[PDB]
Amino acid sequence: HHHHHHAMSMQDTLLTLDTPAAVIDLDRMQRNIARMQQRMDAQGVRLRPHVKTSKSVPVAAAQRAAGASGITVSTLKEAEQFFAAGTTDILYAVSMAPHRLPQALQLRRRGCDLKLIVDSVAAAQAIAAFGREQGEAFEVWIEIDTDGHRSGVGADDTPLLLAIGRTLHDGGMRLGGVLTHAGSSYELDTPEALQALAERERAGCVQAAEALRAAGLPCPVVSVGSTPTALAASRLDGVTEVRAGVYVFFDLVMRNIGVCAAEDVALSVLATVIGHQADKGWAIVDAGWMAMSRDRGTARQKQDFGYGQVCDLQGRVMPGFVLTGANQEHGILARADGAAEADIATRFPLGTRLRILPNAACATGAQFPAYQALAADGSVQTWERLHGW
Amino acid sequence: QDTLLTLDTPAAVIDLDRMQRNIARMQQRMDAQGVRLRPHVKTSKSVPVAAAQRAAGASGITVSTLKEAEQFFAAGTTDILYAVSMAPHRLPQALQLRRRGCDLKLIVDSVAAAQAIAAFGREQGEAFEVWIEIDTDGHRSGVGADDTPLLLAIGRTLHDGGMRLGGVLTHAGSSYELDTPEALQALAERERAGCVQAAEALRAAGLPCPVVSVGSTPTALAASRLDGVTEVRAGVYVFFDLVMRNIGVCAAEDVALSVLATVIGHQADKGWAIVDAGWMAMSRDRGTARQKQDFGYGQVCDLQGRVMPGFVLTGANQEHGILARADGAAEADIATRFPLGTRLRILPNAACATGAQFPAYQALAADGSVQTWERLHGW
Ligand SMILES: Cc1ncc(COP(=O)(O)O)c(CN/C(=C/C(=O)O)C(=O)O)c1O
Ligand SMILES: Cc1ncc(COP(=O)(O)O)c(CN/C(=C/C(=O)O)C(=O)O)c1O
Ligand SMILES: [Mg+2]
Ligand SMILES: [Mg+2]
Repeated sequence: HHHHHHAMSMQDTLLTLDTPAAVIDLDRMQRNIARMQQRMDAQGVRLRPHVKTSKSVPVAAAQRAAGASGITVSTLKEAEQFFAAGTTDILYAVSMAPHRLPQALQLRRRGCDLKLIVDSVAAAQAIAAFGREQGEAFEVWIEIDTDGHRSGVGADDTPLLLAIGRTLHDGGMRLGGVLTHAGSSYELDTPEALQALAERERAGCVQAAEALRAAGLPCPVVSVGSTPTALAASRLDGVTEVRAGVYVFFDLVMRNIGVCAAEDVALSVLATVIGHQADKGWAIVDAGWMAMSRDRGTARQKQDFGYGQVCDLQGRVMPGFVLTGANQEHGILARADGAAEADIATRFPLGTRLRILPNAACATGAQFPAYQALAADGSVQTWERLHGW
Repeated sequence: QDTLLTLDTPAAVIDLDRMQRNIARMQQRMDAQGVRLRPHVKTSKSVPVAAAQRAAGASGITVSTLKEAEQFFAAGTTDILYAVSMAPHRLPQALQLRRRGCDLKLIVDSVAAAQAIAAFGREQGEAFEVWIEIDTDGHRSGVGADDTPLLLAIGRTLHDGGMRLGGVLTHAGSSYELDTPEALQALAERERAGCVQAAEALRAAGLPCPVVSVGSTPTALAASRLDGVTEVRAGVYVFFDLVMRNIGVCAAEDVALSVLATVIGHQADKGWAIVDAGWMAMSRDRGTARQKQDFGYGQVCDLQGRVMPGFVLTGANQEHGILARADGAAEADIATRFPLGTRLRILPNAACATGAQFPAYQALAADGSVQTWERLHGW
């Protein structure tokens, strides 16, 4: 009975945690993980979750347990951490910098099946020359620009695709596939527009693969995805896998895009009321921008939630109250409509605990060394996440 | 030897010569005004940075969380002010720090918070030192500077309750919306006057008020006189940033923190170079968007730290920054100018926000070598 009694006495709840804290509602997180995996299963495509949203081993474990194939990472620090934790199938989906090639080699030499990406002849030449010198056939995929968002070779630029694909293949590297990310989906907010963009993302990445194969080059993987297009695509013909990451928790930007509801948002920041300015209808809380992040993605969408939507301790939205302003360690809670709440101190007494839903789950999560994973019984567990590079 | 060529990117670099000029400039100004400097370490949360501020003549520190108080106390600093309205639930943590020998000061601006402190202090045998926060410009927390009944009620709660009423403090954070010397000077005066008014009102009621503490970096640098003030608190000046440059209290050349980044590709048609410093390196802070010159996600400099006016990060995703012309034109042959692998340094909008994105700084010495200086993350 010794381990039992001591663990009981040490176990935290939302009442005993210090604030601010990043809380994962595990039941909502599981519903999000199931929804995404079922959709991809229905599409006959693999899901390669992007772990940059959580950078947390237990979160990724839940995604793998539900049926995910491999992971996408946004840094080699993430590749190192998840490989040490037993994940071998890892796509580093940021244009490869030559100077990181020794670290990518060492990961592959230790047993990580690490894939790199490029979008230029010079980056393909760098990888191929280093692979030849070191006796390593790196696997490299070619990044495609399908919507004008950010990096990538134009889907209709056959001459640059062929030049890159030949540099890799002739150079003795394994040209493993093409990938694209239609991040312009963040600017949309109707199901029509999202469905059309998901079709353009699919069409364009398949087009780039078909041009490489028509030149005799291998291109066995075709990888697409953002959360909104993964949820909106009607068809995924020619795609082998979809990458999505922010869905694991969702957030108010996703809610405004329309691919979830506020009640699907699994990450919230637990905060305490530390003061008021009664005549302005303000409550002051200890979640400022250092807890929420400076992300204000909702400011240009159909509903601006300031630095976040206020929920009660049970996680239920309290409509009309948001964090209207934030300094480093102080957040300013007030009415979204700009009215001065009368009696704000009785509506939100000193020491009251609240939960704030984030604009951007990827940005808020990065502010914390760890999440507190909240089980149905009200107990929490600390789930570390990675910071830095 | 680690240097700017050997570091992985992105990396948060402190130019030590620049930092030391900023340290000397602030201390020299506080000395000229006859007041103590109590630096706000929330900007760096790094033991060696605060050590350099103390070596130049700083008296004590200000912290924004009790985690920073734990860190700095474990490093030997005992005169610590936790300048965020005290939450009663953190009283056991504050008590344990005091009993351990940290001369930890708390602040409040309500009768209820003062009552919670004093009742806990009496129960536990601890005369907590508490200062009353004064609102001198409508920015954030604090007792209205003309709100005497509230001020006295709080002061009597503390002092009659057996606690040590140690002082008043204010932070005129609205200084951040100004961008002229006259407006900064007038705000610095309003800040000084209202904090002094509150001290005099406590003293006139027979209550102790030995400390009068004001400050933000812009008001600390703009104040023409500080009669009646015992100390100034400032933090972001240790590195400066582009928000400060636009407020007008420094030049871009004075900014001591930059983010070293590598060019990892281009979009030739748009004249973009893509770098590996996205918003996870720079933070999402866009404080310059509301100022007279918008710097996007940061001002580009070359690897030597020379500012390159006209190139900024016009956009940023999590791990990708988009460098492009500030004038919105598509730089012709951007890849010929910034080939793959080229390293650049990006000045931040807000040094406090950018620095929090990194587990550590790289302290760059005169010979080009760097030393890693860890900093704190979380609570
Ligand atoms: C290359 C790549 N693949 C997949 C994702 C996942 O998309 P979601 O975040 O799940 O929509 C990403 C994410 N990129 C990204 C998105 C954003 O907030 O705009 C970012 O910030 O980099 C990705 O890059
Ligand atoms: C209570 C208090 N005292 C001093 C400072 C230091 O001011 P600088 O950051 O050096 O100008 C602060 C800082 N507060 C702050 C300022 C900002 O608006 O960027 C913040 O975010 O909280 C402070 O709070
Ligand atoms: Mg994102
Ligand atoms: Mg600041």
